Amino acid sequence: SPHVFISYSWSSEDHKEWVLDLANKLMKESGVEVILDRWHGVVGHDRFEFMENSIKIADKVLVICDKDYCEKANTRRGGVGTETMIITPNIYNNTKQEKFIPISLGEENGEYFLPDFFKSRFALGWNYEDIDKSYKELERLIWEEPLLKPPVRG
Repeated sequence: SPHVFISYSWSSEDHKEWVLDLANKLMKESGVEVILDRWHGVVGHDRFEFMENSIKIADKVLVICDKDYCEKANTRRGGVGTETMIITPNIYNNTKQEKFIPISLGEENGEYFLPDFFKSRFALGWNYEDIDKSYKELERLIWEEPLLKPPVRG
């Protein structure tokens, strides 16, 4: 089954719970395996290593783009360290684009919360007023295999 890593920031307790609820839902309803830091008991200073490794082994990587994740992804106040849990330009660049499914939680200035360095400007814009529709589309994107195109009819 698809193995799905969830990259997110611990912005607040409510946000952690939303991500946890999503992880559970995906495994319960969508038949995928989810790689989640809390289920692995990841130590703070192993977060970068967990992130790097999990992206490598995942089929799909959900990037939970709330304002916090985006602003930290854009700024990098520390200069990237062992505790870093937010995707970096270097990690993004070295990963096939097709792995990432950015989910924008809200928007600003008429645009999705997406880190500056994400090359495609696409994201699943989460619709809090139609969760079923948003979740259905997330599920579709997870099971899609864009690396695979049917060949030419001869």
